[PDB]
Amino acid sequence: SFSGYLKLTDNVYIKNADIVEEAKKVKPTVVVNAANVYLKHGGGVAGALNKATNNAMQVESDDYIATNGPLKVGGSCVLSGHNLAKHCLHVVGPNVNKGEDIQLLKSAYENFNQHEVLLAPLLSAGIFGADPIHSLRVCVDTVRTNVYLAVFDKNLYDKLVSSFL
Ligand SMILES: O=C(O)Cn1cc(Br)cn1
Repeated sequence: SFSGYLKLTDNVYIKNADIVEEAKKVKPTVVVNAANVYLKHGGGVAGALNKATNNAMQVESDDYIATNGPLKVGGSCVLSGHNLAKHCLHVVGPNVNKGEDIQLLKSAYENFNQHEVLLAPLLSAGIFGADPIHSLRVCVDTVRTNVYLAVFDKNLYDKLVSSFL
């Protein structure tokens, strides 16, 4: 069970935490990965979660891509959570650094509604280049299931809490 989270709404919770460390502690049913369409877990949250699985997430993801092809921006797939969670929900938020449509962020968060409870990062934040304040707004206005957000950066966490409407 999740501890130390600030409650933002009926169903959205937030904590300044490293999502890999949080996943190892909680062992949630679902950990969300900040995936790209190719499931190439190189950096940000994806690189960190993959390294914590000793690259097993990448090996499983390469088999998934070989069979199914790439995901869509805004889409997701459920794969194993390995040593971190029961499942990993790989969600592709739009990457502003690839010129992707920020309007797809709501579609990306809709994937969370297929899971009653999730440990997640803010979609499209960090190396995906979107405004994290707007990502949190889309999260609370889209996700209806119980989402526990892990914000890696303390300054960003404090700014997200202090500016939350
Ligand atoms: O804090 C987050 O979860 C997203 N992020 C912002 C920076 Br700076 C580094 N990562």
